[PDB]
Amino acid sequence: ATTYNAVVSKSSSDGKTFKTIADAIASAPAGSTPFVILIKNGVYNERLTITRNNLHLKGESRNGAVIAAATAAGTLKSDGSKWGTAGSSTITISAKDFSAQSLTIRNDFDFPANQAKSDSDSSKIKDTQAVALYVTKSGDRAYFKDVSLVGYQATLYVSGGRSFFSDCRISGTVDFIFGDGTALFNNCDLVSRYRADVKSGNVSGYLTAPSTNINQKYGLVITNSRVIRESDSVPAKSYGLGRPWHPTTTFSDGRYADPNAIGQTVFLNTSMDNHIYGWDKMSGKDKNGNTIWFNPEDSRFFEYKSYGAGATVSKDRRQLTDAQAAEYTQSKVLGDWTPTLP
Ligand SMILES: COC(=O)[C@H]1O[C@H](O[C@@H]2[C@H](O)[C@@H](O)[C@@H](O[C@@H]3[C@H](O)[C@@H](O)[C@@H](O[C@@H]4[C@H](O)[C@@H](O)[C@@H](O[C@@H]5[C@H](O)[C@@H](O)[C@@H](O[C@@H]6[C@H](O)[C@@H](O)[C@@H](O)O[C@@H]6C(=O)OC)O[C@@H]5C(=O)O)O[C@@H]4C(=O)O)O[C@@H]3C(=O)O)O[C@@H]2C(=O)OC)[C@H](O)[C@@H](O)[C@H]1O
Repeated sequence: ATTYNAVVSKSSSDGKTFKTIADAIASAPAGSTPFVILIKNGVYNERLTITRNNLHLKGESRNGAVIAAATAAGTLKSDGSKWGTAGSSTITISAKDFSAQSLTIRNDFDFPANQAKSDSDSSKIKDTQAVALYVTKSGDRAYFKDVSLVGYQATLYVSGGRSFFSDCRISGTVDFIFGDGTALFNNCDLVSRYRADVKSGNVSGYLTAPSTNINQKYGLVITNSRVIRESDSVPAKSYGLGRPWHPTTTFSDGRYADPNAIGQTVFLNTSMDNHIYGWDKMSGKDKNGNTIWFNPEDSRFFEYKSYGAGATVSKDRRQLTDAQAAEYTQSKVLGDWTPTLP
């Protein structure tokens, strides 16, 4: 038995429906009782920020129910300032017990068109991160089932508490799943995209850029999933599994790369095509303003029973034992939270 508190549709022939998702969300009474919104097929050009606990979105179909907006970090606001990476997100989750089911969320920033622009073109953006979905420090217990997340650089920003992604598609290029959250992915397709702007022999992207605090047990955990190339034009050995993001952070002694953001990405029972070469390093700025490199061997980067052509086993690709693998069950990663849909 499932009932909807509000319905969103493109048609006036439907009847008692909201025209925009933002209006339906805003109509929810203040509080924390479950509020469930059905979103009928259509492309909704909207940016959403969710601040109400226990809010749930259900699309008519993943293929047909789309929430989309185009915003890069370097896109300018009215006051002439940049949106920034966090500010670029199509959907921002800043509440507890959110779920989305059977819908697509896109950042439509046209990265390839941007890169094709002439270097002297003043409209050419340098800050090319364009987030589709952002779970903030305030977000905990966010559940995404049968969802597709679309972007290029920085598609999915997972911060804060626990998020669970199931039966999902996530596409991107550079650092397309990133942040310090506990994010568990199960039965997802992680799609590495073609880079027209990258020379043969150079890196096209990185699936993950975790910034997990060293004291946090779990970061990005990918299980029973598929790491796939968007097309046959995506070269062999063009994508890294992850690189360590140490975010620029304000400390008492200045603003610099966080030394304690020692990210975790663990792949378990996941297929990988041969676009995967292994792990990689990442640079930041230190407390003195010098370039500092953070290395994968110093980070929490592990695999367990990877398969497919990209699943090579070497000293540069650390493997979990059976006993270690048992620490990455849904129960252990998510703790007392069982993700449920209304
Ligand atoms: C806690 O106190 C309050 O309550 C506070 O709330 C308000 O403020 C908000 C927010 O709550 C607060 O945390 C904050 O702060 C800073 C920024 O303003 C904010 O945008 C955000 O920054 C992130 C990120 O944390 C930061 O490290 C930086 O990251 C860049 C880059 O954007 C990012 O994509 C990545 O890039 C890598 C790589 O470095 C790069 O070379 C290339 O290769 O791309 C890579 C990539 O794609 O990876 C994904 O890392 C970069 C880096 O490490 O430098 O910028 C990010 C961003 O722009 O979003 O958090 C910042 C911080 O705290 O350090 O302020 C916010 C705000 O003011 O709103 C706009 C209230 O305003 C305030 O009054 C108070 O109440």
